[PDB]
Amino acid sequence: CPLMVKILDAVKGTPAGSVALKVSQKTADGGWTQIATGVTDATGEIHNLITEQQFPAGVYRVEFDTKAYWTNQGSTPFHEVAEVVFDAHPEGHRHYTLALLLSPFSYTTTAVVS
Amino acid sequence: CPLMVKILDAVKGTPAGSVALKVSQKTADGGWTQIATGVTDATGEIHNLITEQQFPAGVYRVEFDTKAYWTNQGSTPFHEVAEVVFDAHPEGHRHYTLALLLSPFSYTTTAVVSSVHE
Amino acid sequence: PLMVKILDAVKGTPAGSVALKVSQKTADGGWTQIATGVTDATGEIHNLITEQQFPAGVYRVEFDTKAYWTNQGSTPFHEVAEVVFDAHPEGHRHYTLALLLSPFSYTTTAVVSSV
Amino acid sequence: CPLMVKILDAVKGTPAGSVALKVSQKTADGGWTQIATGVTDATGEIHNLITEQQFPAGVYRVEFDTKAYWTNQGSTPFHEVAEVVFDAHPEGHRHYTLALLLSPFSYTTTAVVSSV
Ligand SMILES: N[C@@H](Cc1cc(I)c(Oc2cc(I)c(O)c(I)c2)c(I)c1)C(=O)O
Ligand SMILES: N[C@@H](Cc1cc(I)c(Oc2cc(I)c(O)c(I)c2)c(I)c1)C(=O)O
Repeated sequence: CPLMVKILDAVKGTPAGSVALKVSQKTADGGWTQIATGVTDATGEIHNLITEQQFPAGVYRVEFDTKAYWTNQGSTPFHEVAEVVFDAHPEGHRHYTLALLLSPFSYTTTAVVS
Repeated sequence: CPLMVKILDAVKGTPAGSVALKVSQKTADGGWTQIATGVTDATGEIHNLITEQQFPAGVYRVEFDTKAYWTNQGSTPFHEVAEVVFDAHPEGHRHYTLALLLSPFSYTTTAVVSSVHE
Repeated sequence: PLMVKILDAVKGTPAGSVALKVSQKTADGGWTQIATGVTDATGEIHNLITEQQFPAGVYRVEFDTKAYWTNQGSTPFHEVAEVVFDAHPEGHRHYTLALLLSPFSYTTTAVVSSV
Repeated sequence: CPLMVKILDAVKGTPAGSVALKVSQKTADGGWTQIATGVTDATGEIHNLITEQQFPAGVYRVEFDTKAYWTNQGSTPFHEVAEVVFDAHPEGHRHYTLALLLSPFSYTTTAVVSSV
């Protein structure tokens, strides 16, 4: 599990369950190719999102459907989506955890790189 | 003003109006002495909270009544109070803005000690 | 109508010289560039766009945070910081995009004035 | 474990190791009584901080020595300490994780309440 997510709901103080996300890798011509999708469980995580094989060095984009999450909770949110874009160097069993803290009009994207 | 606040409500996307706060200074014996109280206006600010003379170097504590704010919003807050404790160094016309981002189960306390970058 | 306030959470000052670009979502799901700019020393950009240039629709503001950290001598996590949102500037509605930066974290908040 | 912490360093992108903290419970007269102290491990956590028996409902204050953490890192911190003060409601096996995100001039205190 070289790419992990942890999404928290800052209003409820619980992980954000059922958040749809997708992972894209930057291609040679500068475009994006989608390599995985998933939805967070009740713990705000997604296990086995991608494998080491799918996660070579490069630039990646994780897009979180935060709007749907808030719309479903009954809140009108600001952001259409939450985008996390970063260069990955996973060569060496390097784990990446994308922590995301959500409020209707704010989010925090932090990274923990082990 | 040597000490300003800017409180934002991350749920509504507006400044947090009518947030009560108190400013205390640490005394020589380790206790706290309250030197100002106030309540944010609709912009999430408090003008003329304290003067330069009331703000010598020392340890200060700014306590925001975020629990009452959330209770009044019909929400369920986690924190009893939001507390910002810092050693103030006002020498050299250094002014402080305490930025505070509020959500019921989270707050962010940031400080801005210069109006410009360097 | 659109304002930004970028703060540096390491230094406790605004983030100056941060490059950004403002794009507007097009019918077919694409983007059109409406403005570019660079924050001044107070971490703001004045007269970024005008009222007529900011009609209802989805906008994307890209902040070149990677360059900012690089110039500051830090190695950052994010390749860029993107803020994407539905804008409804009808009336007096002004938008402030507040951005709090650390090398391995940022917080994007919005302050939206009523009418 | 009814009370856990998770501290991250937003400058380095790692958990914040070796952060000193103290846990106190508010008394009937509005004073404080110390119930635990500890230091985060390399994952930014402290295992077995207190027991369920030591954690009845009431107001608690967790003080984190962030100033020392930043001083040790060679940085210049703003805050003299980071305090998280909250009325704890552990009934029905509810546990608390105090998440803390640290930058020299900013921190975020969030709480995660779970039925574990
Ligand atoms: N048992 C885990 C420990 C762990 C608990 C939490 I909760 C966590 O989550 C956050 C999420 C956000 I979003 C934050 O802003 C912060 I600070 C901490 C992370 I990452 C790690 C482990 O295996 O290490
Ligand atoms: N543009 C204004 C200046 C200004 C606007 C805002 I809004 C602001 O406040 C915050 C509050 C929080 I909480 C944040 O996380 C951030 I980033 C910025 C500050 I300080 C200054 C003017 O000069 O008129």
